[PDB]
Amino acid sequence: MKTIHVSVVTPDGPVYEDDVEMVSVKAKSGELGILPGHIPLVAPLEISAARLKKGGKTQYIAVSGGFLEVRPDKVTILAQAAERAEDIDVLRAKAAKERAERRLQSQQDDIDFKRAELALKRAMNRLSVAEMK
Amino acid sequence: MKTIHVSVVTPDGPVYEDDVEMVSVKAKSGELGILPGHIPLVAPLEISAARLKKGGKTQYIAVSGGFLEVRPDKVTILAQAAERAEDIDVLRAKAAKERAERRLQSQQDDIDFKRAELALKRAMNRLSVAEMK
Ligand SMILES: Nc1ncnc2c1ncn2[C@@H]1O[C@H](COP(=O)(O)OP(=O)(O)OP(=O)(O)O)[C@@H](O)[C@H]1O
Ligand SMILES: Nc1ncnc2c1ncn2[C@@H]1O[C@H](COP(=O)(O)OP(=O)(O)OP(=O)(O)O)[C@@H](O)[C@H]1O
Repeated sequence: MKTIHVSVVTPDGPVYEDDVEMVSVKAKSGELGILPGHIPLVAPLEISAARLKKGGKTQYIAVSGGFLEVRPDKVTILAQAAERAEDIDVLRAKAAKERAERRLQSQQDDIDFKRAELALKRAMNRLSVAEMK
Repeated sequence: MKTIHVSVVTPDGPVYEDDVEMVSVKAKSGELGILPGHIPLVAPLEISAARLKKGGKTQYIAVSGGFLEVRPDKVTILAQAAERAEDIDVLRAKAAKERAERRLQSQQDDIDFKRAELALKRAMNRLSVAEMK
């Protein structure tokens, strides 16, 4: 029953490390299921959930974009921000969601849109992942 | 004069690939000059210029943070955005700088200042690096 060593790193350092059966992530190209033996690969990740499977139990992590690196003996997710499901502050993410929506409807604006949309997506992603704890 | 392979990749894909005598970058910890034989290292990068020294000649790349991944033989810069100095659209970056400055100067409510400050740093860095083409 083979496993892959996975590490999730943010600019603050490692947030998660384990040996798991499968790592599923959303790359810019599509959903990827990384199993032991996967060829080496470096792919950009979208604001999405990473799903880490170990003996049927699945651990969810909100990844606010970053990069996936797959090597023979390791899988690394390098994320601009990452939170395990159980560590997401749901109130804060709801507040963030509503703030982005308010900006996006601003009209009276020096409001930046592209970044306001990304702010909304990071909040919705965190809320979706938190539902899984 | 030993070399290290350098790769710079962004969510659009590779920006640069070559063998250089040294790569210098601004990590969260401070400036790093990476020579061949450097031990493994993952470090987050600041909004900065990467200086790639080759045959006396130096190539500059504007890097909008992301991560540095070092092995004795090869250095990967995984950037949220990166532009070789000669590829920087100066008119664009100046407009971004002035747009961010207008946003920052606004005493109006939820403009979102943190990411306005980051937008300004990115434009200033690009304008500075373009000068090094
Ligand atoms: N609601 C959440 N629960 C736990 N930590 C979070 C949450 N939202 C952001 N963080 C953390 O705060 C730091 C900044 O993250 P980021 O810049 O993506 O926040 P943001 O989308 O601007 O949200 P906010 O406006 O709520 O601060 C990162 O360390 C991140 O892991
Ligand atoms: N002035 C520049 N010249 C060439 N490409 C650039 C420049 N500014 C951003 N880009 C490119 O556009 C894409 C988005 O980059 P980024 O999100 O950092 O832009 P930005 O800071 O929002 O700037 P702008 O407001 O001008 O779009 C990245 O591919 C990047 O390489």
